[PDB]
Amino acid sequence: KPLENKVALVTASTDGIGLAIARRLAQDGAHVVVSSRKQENVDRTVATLQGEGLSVTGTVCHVGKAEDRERLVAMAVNLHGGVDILVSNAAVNPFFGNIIDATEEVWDKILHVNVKATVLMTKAVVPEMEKRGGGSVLIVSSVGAYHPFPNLGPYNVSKTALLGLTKNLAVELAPRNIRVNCLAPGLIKTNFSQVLWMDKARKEYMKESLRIRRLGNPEDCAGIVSFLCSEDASYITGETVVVGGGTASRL
Amino acid sequence: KPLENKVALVTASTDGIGLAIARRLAQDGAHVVVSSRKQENVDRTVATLQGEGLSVTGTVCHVGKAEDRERLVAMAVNLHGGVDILVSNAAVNPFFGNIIDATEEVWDKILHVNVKATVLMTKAVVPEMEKRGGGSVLIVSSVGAYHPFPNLGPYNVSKTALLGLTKNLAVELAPRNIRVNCLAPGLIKTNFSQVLWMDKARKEYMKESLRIRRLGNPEDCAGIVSFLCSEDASYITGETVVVGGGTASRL
Amino acid sequence: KPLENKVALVTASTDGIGLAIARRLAQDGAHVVVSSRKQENVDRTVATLQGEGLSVTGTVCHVGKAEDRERLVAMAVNLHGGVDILVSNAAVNPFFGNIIDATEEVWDKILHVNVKATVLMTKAVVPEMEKRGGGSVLIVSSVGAYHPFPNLGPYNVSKTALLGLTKNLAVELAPRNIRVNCLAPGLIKTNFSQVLWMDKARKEYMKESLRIRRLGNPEDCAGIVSFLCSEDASYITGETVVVGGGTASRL
Amino acid sequence: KPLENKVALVTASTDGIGLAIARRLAQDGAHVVVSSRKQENVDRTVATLQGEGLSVTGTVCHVGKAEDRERLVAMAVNLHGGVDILVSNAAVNPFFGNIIDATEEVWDKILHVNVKATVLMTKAVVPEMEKRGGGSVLIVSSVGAYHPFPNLGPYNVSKTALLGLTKNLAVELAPRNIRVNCLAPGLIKTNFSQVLWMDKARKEYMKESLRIRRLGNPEDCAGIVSFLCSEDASYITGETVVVGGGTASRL
Ligand SMILES: NC(=O)c1ccc[n+]([C@@H]2O[C@H](COP(=O)([O-])OP(=O)(O)OC[C@H]3O[C@@H](n4cnc5c(N)ncnc54)[C@H](OP(=O)(O)O)[C@@H]3O)[C@@H](O)[C@H]2O)c1
Ligand SMILES: NC(=O)c1ccc[n+]([C@@H]2O[C@H](COP(=O)([O-])OP(=O)(O)OC[C@H]3O[C@@H](n4cnc5c(N)ncnc54)[C@H](OP(=O)(O)O)[C@@H]3O)[C@@H](O)[C@H]2O)c1
Ligand SMILES: NC(=O)c1ccc[n+]([C@@H]2O[C@H](COP(=O)([O-])OP(=O)(O)OC[C@H]3O[C@@H](n4cnc5c(N)ncnc54)[C@H](OP(=O)(O)O)[C@@H]3O)[C@@H](O)[C@H]2O)c1
Ligand SMILES: NC(=O)c1ccc[n+]([C@@H]2O[C@H](COP(=O)([O-])OP(=O)(O)OC[C@H]3O[C@@H](n4cnc5c(N)ncnc54)[C@H](OP(=O)(O)O)[C@@H]3O)[C@@H](O)[C@H]2O)c1
Repeated sequence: KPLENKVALVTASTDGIGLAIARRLAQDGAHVVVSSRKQENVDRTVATLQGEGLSVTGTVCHVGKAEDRERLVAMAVNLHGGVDILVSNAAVNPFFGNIIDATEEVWDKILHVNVKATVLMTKAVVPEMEKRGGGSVLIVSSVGAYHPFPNLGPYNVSKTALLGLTKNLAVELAPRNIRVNCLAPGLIKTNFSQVLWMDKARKEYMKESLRIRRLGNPEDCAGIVSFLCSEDASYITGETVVVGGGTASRL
Repeated sequence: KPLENKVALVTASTDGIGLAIARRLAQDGAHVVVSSRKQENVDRTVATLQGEGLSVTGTVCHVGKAEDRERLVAMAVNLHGGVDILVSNAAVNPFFGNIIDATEEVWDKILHVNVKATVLMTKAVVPEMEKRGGGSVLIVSSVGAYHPFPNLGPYNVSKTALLGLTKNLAVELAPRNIRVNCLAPGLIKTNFSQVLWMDKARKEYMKESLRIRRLGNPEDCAGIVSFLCSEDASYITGETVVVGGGTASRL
Repeated sequence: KPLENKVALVTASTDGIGLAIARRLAQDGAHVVVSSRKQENVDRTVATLQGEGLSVTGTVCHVGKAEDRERLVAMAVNLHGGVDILVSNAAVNPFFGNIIDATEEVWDKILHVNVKATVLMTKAVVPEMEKRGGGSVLIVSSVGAYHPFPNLGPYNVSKTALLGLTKNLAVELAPRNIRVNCLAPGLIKTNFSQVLWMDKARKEYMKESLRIRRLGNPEDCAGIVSFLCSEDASYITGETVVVGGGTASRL
Repeated sequence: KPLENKVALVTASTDGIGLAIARRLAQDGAHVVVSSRKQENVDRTVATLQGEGLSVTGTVCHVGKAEDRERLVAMAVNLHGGVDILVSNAAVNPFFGNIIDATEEVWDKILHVNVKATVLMTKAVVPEMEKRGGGSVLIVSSVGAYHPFPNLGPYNVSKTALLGLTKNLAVELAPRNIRVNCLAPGLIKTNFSQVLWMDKARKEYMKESLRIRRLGNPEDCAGIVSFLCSEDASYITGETVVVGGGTASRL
């Protein structure tokens, strides 16, 4: 079990990619603390994963709120004695249309949850990882960071920013033995992406436009994340891995 | 005169790269409106460029203020009858240290001026460009967007975000015949960059680390911006050009 | 005349992009030597350009032949006293199909003319540029280097190799004050690309698939090349500029 | 065992990164056929891995020879019934100096072993993978493809070409359900890379120069390759993963 005795936080982990990641980390031996905004979602997720015999607890954490971030870390520290792994997976996107039409308020919300919360969550775990001799951070971006989704401009820009955040954190935290990498999913079937593939007609347009044979599933993302969070990836930092089924990204 | 009869706004154009850009656009035939936060800097710059026989006026514009952005555009419309070119050059960096220590307030200032103000300035000019049958927008990022400068993390992240912003704007404004490109300077001698190349020992270390033969000067950036803002670049959009004297960037 | 008194070689310059580049360099003040494989194509091109008042002469040069390369440089040296600029534009593509079916002989032809000939042509001009205090090399690649064209695999791979060649030459020739940059055209209307945009149905499919408003013309490439070959671009080396009308390339 | 019952070929697998990959694939359940040019090296490697209880056989295969490539595939088919995985790891570099001084003979050798042999090896395995319903190909490039090593220009160019080859093969083989990915190692301690980390002066220098805390070991590359060759990576194709310990690569 590659993550035996490790303690992982996964934000936004009560559905979709975050849940698949949390499940896999726990299957690979970690103690996982799951979280999201709504208590009912946390409760259901914890119950499901505990029912699979996994070492999982959970609490509400809206990543945009400082007190919630601090309480999430405190929970891991108090139940398990520290934190080894952070998977930062939360995102918001309250906008669709031409980028130039997005309001200042839309930009503030997207930049706060998608970019600032990521770095502030990382700041919250770093001192705990230092106590453990190091750790791993994985940030969830998007292939739209490289090749933008039509009509998702502000979101896409926040995801490009995360590419840069990954690189800067990896350089700046290397002296602390903390690795920082990034997952850039393609079109993965989830509630957050659902509108893009709800109609069979829109789904088939997406597949032709993205040049993919199938849509991804949340579990298509879980293996690479578990691997990157493991000591077997000790010479991998500052790296983005695209999980996009062949859709274009970068050289 | 490749920009004869064109009207250009250059933000943050009372020193450094923005001044060199404003000078060159005007030498190339444009009517240029220069601006920055301080009236004395605007006055000095306008006097200098007028004294060189260039068609230049100026006003105060703090790009982070909606009223200032609107008034800048209105000034160009009222004097010259429209706007053809926007060069968005303003940036702030209130931070020098390890990225993990930057507070929410530091992130808010950097993201507001460096990212949000860029898009909101673009939104302010687009309707005027549409009336003219098209236009050119040039956003100033940094080679740090690709290869981060040490101690400059939050700033570097904002500059990466601008690579994304350029791409999204280029796609979305193409139907309106508005091109959007980006200049990514390397180590250029300006007041803003002084900490990096100040002392002889730090300068020699920067040249060896960056693998450059000389530091750049502001005028080294001006020609490409003028070219990109011209109709001779009509099939060039969505592009970032690095002006870095051979320092590393990307394939 | 930004290239007044400069001497330029443009390979493969009797049609298409090469011809547009040669015309523009000469319009901007350079003495240009054009060349290609067939004397008839050379004669037609020299007649046209001399008819426009331009300082152009020509010779046969198949870039894959060492003797031809040597004689081309010697011609420029004899006519004009040296060489300042090399634009390397030749390419071959004897293949249209799935990459897995191309034989060793197809690869040998493509790699020889598209890659080896480029570096060997550069080697031939370097000593002449040294005598002049420096010079400029521009290599013509393709947006297919980043996002491969369908059925053009072996060619696309050669074009990616040229990105690497540009970077390596720019680093290794900087001490000689020789800059090396690359032009990566998108879908430009030429004889070479005819099968891709020929019938109206395939043209509309290419414009949608590439996300462009129009196809490019050879002259759309000429301005950036002239600029990069000028002393106004003295702080630009190791850079690829895509001329693709907003088709996808890279951050 | 993520690769249980799978059959893998790893070229150039009797030392260094190739050996670590072969070892790990076999530890993860695969039947592996190792190979390289010299029978003594093959024998030694097979003996070592068999001694560890791994399902390994070997044969001589100079990847530049068609008959050797054909016979390697045939061996796996005759012993195991098919081929699921190809790891293409062979490389040559008979040159050290300025790229411009590399002769045609040098270029021919590098392009033949490093680029052509890779695609020809892939062609040899594709029909066998089709009989199995799909498969995985992993090409070994280098971080030098993005940021060239000094004095290794022709080699670096060949590695950049492999980034393009990976992308083109991934697109063109997707209809056959064959995934194609690439490993780009950084500074890994091996015989091949010895010149970059000779004595204590050049080792501590290149750590500061490349911005890494340690040199890599061949096993640092093995986990990602095994992962990418597994069905857990079924939504990952056309991807390059850098294993570079924080050395610069790309966004
Ligand atoms: N789906 C795709 O095609 C795809 C593609 C590219 C990128 N992504 C990225 O993948 C990540 C996960 O998205 P997903 O598609 O897997 O979403 P999903 O299935 O819709 O799940 C969203 C999860 O986020 C939680 N959440 C939302 N806002 C939160 C906040 N402020 N703080 C904490 N938790 C929050 C939700 O629970 P609560 O409602 O209880 O808060 C839920 O657990 C995001 O970074 C997204 O940008 C997804
Ligand atoms: N120098 C480098 O090595 C380097 C490298 C990469 C990128 N860049 C980029 O180049 C651009 C220009 O920087 P520089 O180095 O040329 O700077 P500089 O010489 O120090 O000049 C800064 C200019 O910006 C104005 N300014 C500052 N904040 C402003 C605001 N909020 N609104 C409007 N104007 C403002 C200043 O005038 P006031 O004080 O009157 O406002 C002044 O005209 C920036 O985007 C920077 O990030 C520079
Ligand atoms: N057209 C596009 O959409 C496009 C897109 C991406 C890249 N490009 C690149 O642009 C460059 C120019 O191509 P083009 O489309 O402009 O072609 P074009 O209009 O067909 O012109 C081809 C030119 O190359 C010459 N030529 C061919 N083989 C040669 C050789 N071995 N040695 C010397 N000259 C040779 C031809 O003259 P002779 O017959 O007399 O030899 C002719 O002058 C190439 O590098 C190409 O890969 C074009
Ligand atoms: N080490 C690094 O820092 C590093 C960095 C970037 C990339 N790489 C890449 O990693 C890969 C592995 O290199 P390495 O450093 O691990 O090498 P290594 O430890 O020196 O081993 C070289 C292996 O290749 C075999 N070989 C050489 N030429 C061959 C040929 N023509 N056909 C078949 N086998 C051949 C050798 O055995 P025989 O003598 O018996 O043929 C030996 O097994 C290469 O693609 C290399 O470019 C390594």
